Amino acid sequence: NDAVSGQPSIKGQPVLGKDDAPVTVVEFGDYKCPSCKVFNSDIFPKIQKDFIDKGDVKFSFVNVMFHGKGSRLAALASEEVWKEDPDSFWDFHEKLFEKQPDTEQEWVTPGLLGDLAKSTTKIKPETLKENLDKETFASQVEKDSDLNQKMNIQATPTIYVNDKVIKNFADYDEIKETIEKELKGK
Ligand SMILES: [Ca+2]
Repeated sequence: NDAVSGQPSIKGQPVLGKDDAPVTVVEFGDYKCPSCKVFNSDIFPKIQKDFIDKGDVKFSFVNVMFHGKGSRLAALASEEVWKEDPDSFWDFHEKLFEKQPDTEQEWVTPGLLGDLAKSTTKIKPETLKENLDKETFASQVEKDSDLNQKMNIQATPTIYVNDKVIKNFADYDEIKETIEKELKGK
């Protein structure tokens, strides 16, 4: 019972990279997941430099709600930023991962998410916090959950390179070789 092979739709999802990029890399991730924190800091920047910057890869992130209330809070904030200030999205996204502590207990609060909105985006802290309380963007989180279920996501992060499921998100050799093989095929 593993993640399913196939190309996940990135329609309506956050995207980084050129429209015409031949390879689509999708991360199914959770802002509270410590392995997603590692992916963010250690692996993603290499995909950026090696492929996204040169137009070979377009990258997308889909929310997965594996760590309870705080995962949902963070996802709702993330969805609002993508809608209201997409040019700032990836700055907010990276800084939220950077804020994840190496401790077990809950850490995600409206206050915390407001502060990030303030430092990285055009969006007003009180606006974001109002929408979190109202769960204004709930439909987007449910959309992501539907997609997660469709793809049978088991653990975060799960990385797709076109229709190929990466076995180890932390193995840059696997990711790089798989990107390169998909590029060749295109
Ligand atoms: Ca989404």
